[PDB]
Amino acid sequence: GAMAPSYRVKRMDIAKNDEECVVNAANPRGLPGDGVCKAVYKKWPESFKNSATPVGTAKTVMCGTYPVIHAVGPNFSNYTESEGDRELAAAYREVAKEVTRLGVNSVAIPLLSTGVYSGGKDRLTQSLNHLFTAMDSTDADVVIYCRDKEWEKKISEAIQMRT
Ligand SMILES: [Cl-]
Ligand SMILES: [Cl-]
Ligand SMILES: [Cl-]
Repeated sequence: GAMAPSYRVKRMDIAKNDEECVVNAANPRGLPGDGVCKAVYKKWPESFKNSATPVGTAKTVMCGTYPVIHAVGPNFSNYTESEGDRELAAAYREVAKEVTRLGVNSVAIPLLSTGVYSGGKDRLTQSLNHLFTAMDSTDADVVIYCRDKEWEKKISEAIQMRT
């Protein structure tokens, strides 16, 4: 575990993370995809060997010894708000199980279902709260990666408010 488990947020490409493992915002088919998924495919393409997994689950594949946790959030274009909310919460619970199983002291994590899978809605709070629900009982240092400067502000505020 980390000596004083923390949450942090950085505004940069998760493919340049400084953590012991990465969570991919994966598609269910293990395809190179778009956005975070494409960046992860370019950095760790070996991790896409048999990475296909259903919505609401996480599947870890090693790139060398570096674990890539493929977490499949729901596409809110296809799911109802209710069912999508359930699957988004479930994907993060599976990430917490994997992070725990791997014994890492740190994990880089994007906000699931906030990009192309958001169904064109702002899901920062919904996705971040499900991340906290899952990860709060883990003792890994969690570093959240985002690209938008105002998202960085809002995530940093949400972290600092519970401190
Ligand atoms: Cl960057
Ligand atoms: Cl997404
Ligand atoms: Cl963002």
